[PDB]
Amino acid sequence: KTVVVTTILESPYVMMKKNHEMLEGNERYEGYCVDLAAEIAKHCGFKYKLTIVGDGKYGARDADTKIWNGMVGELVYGKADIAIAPLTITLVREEVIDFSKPFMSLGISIMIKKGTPIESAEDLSKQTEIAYGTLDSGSTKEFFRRSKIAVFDKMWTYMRSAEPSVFVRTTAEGVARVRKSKGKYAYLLESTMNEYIEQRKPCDTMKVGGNLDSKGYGIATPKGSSLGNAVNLAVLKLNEQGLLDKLKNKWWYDKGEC
Ligand SMILES: N[C@@H](CCC(=O)O)C(=O)O
Ligand SMILES: [Zn+2]
Ligand SMILES: [Zn+2]
Repeated sequence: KTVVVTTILESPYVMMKKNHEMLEGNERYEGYCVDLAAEIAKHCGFKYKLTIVGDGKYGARDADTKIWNGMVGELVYGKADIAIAPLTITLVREEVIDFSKPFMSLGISIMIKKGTPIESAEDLSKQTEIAYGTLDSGSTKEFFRRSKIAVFDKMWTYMRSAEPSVFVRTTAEGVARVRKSKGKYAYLLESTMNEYIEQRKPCDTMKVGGNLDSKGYGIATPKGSSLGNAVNLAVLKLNEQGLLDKLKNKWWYDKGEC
């Protein structure tokens, strides 16, 4: 009866409260998705339990075993009843799980250390001094793996063979790499996360160029779940009322430190 929510520790969507050790259950977390989960649950009339995805991944299907990992996997195999996180709506995922209409719009973008002589994806593709990569088991990596677009095709050709690996396990790892590489590493990540980090000390990174694509994050449920319909209506109601915009301002800019 209590709905099991799978989510991921990704700032500012879900973060551990400073005093989480003295708190219980859902109260241990804070963030955009924590606030949204409470609202979705309230509007859909269900009790829930926030759980962090075991493998800390978003969701990809292994080409060899064909098994789904990450939050998608937890939904596919029945470990969670719903995923409320910055989970990108994609065709391959839509084929195995259901997604609500987008609660956030975004696109792949470029994050550089301030001062890096890069202004676009084309710029990155035409040079070799500056390395660049993406997150693992995510929609961004898949975007490049599948792109038939010349520029992105070139970029994938480079990234998949670059040594040492230009891929990272978590967004935080990618951000740290940019900050410590003296401008020799640029990170490809969704505009949402890029924009957030841009407003965080040490204020040494910035988003450059236009988004490479346009898509959205959706609340996901197991294929054919009974919660799907209500969850989708709730997302639309909250967006139409202005809550989603308020929540983004709250976690991105209201407490911006740059
Ligand atoms: N939002 C992405 C993860 C982040 C990324 O791939 O850049 C996903 O659902 O896979
Ligand atoms: Zn802790
Ligand atoms: Zn409400």
